Amino acid sequence: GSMNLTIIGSGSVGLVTGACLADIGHDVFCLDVDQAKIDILNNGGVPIHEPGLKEVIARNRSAGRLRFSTDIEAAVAHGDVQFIAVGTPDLQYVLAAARNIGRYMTGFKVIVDKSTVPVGTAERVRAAVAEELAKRQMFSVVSNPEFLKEGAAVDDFTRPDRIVIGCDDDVPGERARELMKKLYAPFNRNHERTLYMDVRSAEFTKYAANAMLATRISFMNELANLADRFGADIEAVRRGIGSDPRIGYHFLYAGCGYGGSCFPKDVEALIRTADEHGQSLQILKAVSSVNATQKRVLADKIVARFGEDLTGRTFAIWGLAFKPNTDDMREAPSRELIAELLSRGARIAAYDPVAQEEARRVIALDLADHPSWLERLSFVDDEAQAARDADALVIVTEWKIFKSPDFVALGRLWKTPVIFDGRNLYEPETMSEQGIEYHPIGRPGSRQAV
Amino acid sequence: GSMNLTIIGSGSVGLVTGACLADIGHDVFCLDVDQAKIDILNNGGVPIHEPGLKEVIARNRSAGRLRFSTDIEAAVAHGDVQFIAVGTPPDEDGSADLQYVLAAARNIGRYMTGFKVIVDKSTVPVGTAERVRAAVAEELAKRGGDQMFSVVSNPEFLKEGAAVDDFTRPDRIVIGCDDDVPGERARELMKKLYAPFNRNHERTLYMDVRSAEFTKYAANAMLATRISFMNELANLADRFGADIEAVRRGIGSDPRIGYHFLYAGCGYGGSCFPKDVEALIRTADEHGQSLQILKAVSSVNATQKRVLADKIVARFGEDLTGRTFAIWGLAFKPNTDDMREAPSRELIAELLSRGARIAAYDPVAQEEARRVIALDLADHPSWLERLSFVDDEAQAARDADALVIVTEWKIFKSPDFVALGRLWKTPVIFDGRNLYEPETMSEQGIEYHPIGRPGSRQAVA
Ligand SMILES: O=C(O)[C@H]1O[C@H](OP(=O)(O)OP(=O)(O)OC[C@H]2O[C@@H](n3ccc(=O)[nH]c3=O)[C@H](O)[C@@H]2O)[C@H](O)[C@@H](O)[C@@H]1O
Ligand SMILES: O=C(O)[C@H]1O[C@H](OP(=O)(O)OP(=O)(O)OC[C@H]2O[C@@H](n3ccc(=O)[nH]c3=O)[C@H](O)[C@@H]2O)[C@H](O)[C@@H](O)[C@@H]1O
Repeated sequence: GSMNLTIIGSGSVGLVTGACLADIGHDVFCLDVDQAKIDILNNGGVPIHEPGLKEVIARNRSAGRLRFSTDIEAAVAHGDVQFIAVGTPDLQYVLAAARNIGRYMTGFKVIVDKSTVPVGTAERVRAAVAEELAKRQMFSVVSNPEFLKEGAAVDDFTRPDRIVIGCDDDVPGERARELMKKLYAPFNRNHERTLYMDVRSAEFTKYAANAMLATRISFMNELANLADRFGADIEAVRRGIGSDPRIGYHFLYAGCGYGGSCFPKDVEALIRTADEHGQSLQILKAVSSVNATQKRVLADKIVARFGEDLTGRTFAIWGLAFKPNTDDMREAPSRELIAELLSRGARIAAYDPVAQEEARRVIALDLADHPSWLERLSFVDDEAQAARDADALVIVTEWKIFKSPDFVALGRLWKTPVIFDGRNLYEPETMSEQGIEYHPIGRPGSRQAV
Repeated sequence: GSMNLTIIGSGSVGLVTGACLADIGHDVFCLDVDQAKIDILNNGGVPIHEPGLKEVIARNRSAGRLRFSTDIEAAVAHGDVQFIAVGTPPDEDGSADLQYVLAAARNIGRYMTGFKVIVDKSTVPVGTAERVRAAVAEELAKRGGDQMFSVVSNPEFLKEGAAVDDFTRPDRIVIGCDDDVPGERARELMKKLYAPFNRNHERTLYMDVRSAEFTKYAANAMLATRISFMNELANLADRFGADIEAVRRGIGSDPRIGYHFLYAGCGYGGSCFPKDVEALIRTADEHGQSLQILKAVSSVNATQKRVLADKIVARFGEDLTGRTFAIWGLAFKPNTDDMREAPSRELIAELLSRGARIAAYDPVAQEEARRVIALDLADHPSWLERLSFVDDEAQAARDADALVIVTEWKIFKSPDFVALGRLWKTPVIFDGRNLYEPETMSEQGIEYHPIGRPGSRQAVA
């Protein structure tokens, strides 16, 4: 039941896919054009922030089931199944990957689009492979999207909610489908986790899922902003609607918006694809609009409280990464908040358990046209230090360390006991009793807040 | 354990609420202004299409735990807890109309002589309980009264046609109460009242009044959003040859999204989603906020209700004179006679406007569809002359150019295509609810036009 597999692209998705498939007994070749990334992996290091991944990689390297190389030809010759797992920030990489398989392949290949790619990409992949073959075998291209979450990727892969497989129903298609069935059998020994459909529907599914997740978030963010206008508590509302099983409890946390390298990119790509086919996605456009403005809500509340000129003010920032348990700064709400406060003259002292180095890098690039503003941005070693002389503390990313802080320690440090909370971590009444002026998103402030 | 309760407004919400609460041992007085409705209930009839309701009513009348009356003063004197369950239809500007709610409140204030818990069970905008309190307090001040009270929010989450089951086995019970002295007194009374429902699982969510009020709108708005979300994707699926039902399985299998309420089709209707979505939009706009997503959700639903006529016009032409269409399904959803905002009404108007003849079938809603469609098209008598209603699903297809499925009644899920093949002109089906597998339709020689999925080969050809 063991298969020879190649993963093309050893980024987050490709690396966990390859290592975990090796771990169930497949013989896996992980290919990447990035020689440093490959050297690092071959040296025993892991280029990414993923719990449990180092140990999976190590034991499968030792067992002879997992290799890392930049050797394109060797990669093609190895894998009967070729997973395309390159980035999609733009399809040249996906297509270049396809051409290489076509340029070197010798027997039947199943080519698996695992990267998130627009509907119709498998057809373009097929054409690229075909024409290479023309210059000189059969194959079929399958869609098998990834549903991993950054920082939880090993668990997400090893215990998936479902595995979606899009395949043609022609002869090479059914042969590919049988091979994918064999490949994923170890995940299907209890509940059937695999969902088979046609290629285009599988392609569409990945965008639709991320789009729905984003829609839930922006939906609650609009209601949170309304809650702040008419005296309601969005967390009460979240539990009140989540308890309808047709809605469910997850991804309904209002706050300072969504970021990351997935939702913004995928919802924008779907909006673009639709418009290119002559349809305006009204709901998704609203979703994207709402999120862009939601990343300004913390600054809106701060300006309402302190005025437009924040010169002479200092704000402590708790959280920089787009979500907890990652160092990923891509589309992080913290970047918008920091730019806005710096533009208004404030000093910023920022803390994040892991993302400080990457945050300093990308915020400096964000603000390259105003290099002097960076003179007012500092990053500290521990969360309490950020609060020194602060007019207010601003919570952006709900790392666990922020959930139960030492408010007495903070009270000896800050200038005024005011908190703006983009993630709704604390009970407003508790904040009231502690003499803290509390400004959450969509919930009534502490008594001091009004 | 038993408490004396009054329900003000004996429409479906009030009737089901009153009868089911009498059935757990409470002594319930159901008040309504409509003397005919009350006469009918006292003669053992039921004004609504709710399975099981007539039986619960009969049992509790016999037990002396359920009374029906138009006597307002008797109603107020009876109930220590007064549920306001009157209707909240759209006002002219689309906001919730609170005239009946406030009239009920004033009646309580004008007659009450001891502590009252006033329960807003009607769907009412955030802030309504405060207006109810102001109105009750005004009536008490006029009277020189010393009486205290508290207004609680306790929304209803019943589905029409399944109300008894939804009430007796709720997913949750939402109770919004103030935390002042009268408010805590009320909360404890509400806890007592619903105790039987929390015996084994805690089903009640307690929160503040405004959050309870908001919860009801938010829940219906989210359900509507899931539907319009999938309808937009269905229309896109057609453009790049994907299958919306495969996408539904593919995203519904993420438990963060869930499987329910992801059925694309010819749109949502009924007496709740359209009015509640519009009322929330209005409430927000009156507070200076534009709800961009909900406005989009409403806009796509409006256009979705035109999709079936669009497909039919694409297939047969702008002029449908001399064409006949069979309509399967009239009610806004299965298992009800409710015609409010039904997609069938828009479809039928568009087809008649273009000259078509229509033969319509619904297992239950024919009487009501007759009434409202005659109203819809009052300006166009000649259109109504081309509309008929049949008593048999197959008879609708007599001489029909196509069959159009609008409401997924179970009887439609297993058609007798032999019976149909004897009747229709051409085996063409436009399916607003995606009942059948396209491949299966291709095999039976049916030209099948679903929403957001590839059709049969005949449809493609
Ligand atoms: O396409 C992908 O690769 C992945 O994208 C997301 O994963 P990810 O972006 O890592 O993280 P999420 O946990 O979805 O968080 C996304 C953003 O939403 C925010 N969020 C999340 C949930 C919520 O209720 N509210 C909310 O604001 C988070 O703070 C974060 O900024 C999806 O959750 C994965 O299923 C998907 O595979
Ligand atoms: O406010 C209310 O009293 C009730 O409103 C709705 O109940 P209802 O209007 O009876 O009907 P639904 O079953 O929700 O159907 C609404 C519409 O959505 C359509 N729909 C539903 C589900 C779906 O996946 N797709 C879809 O188009 C249905 O055909 C129907 O036209 C809610 O479901 C109840 O929870 C709520 O208590």
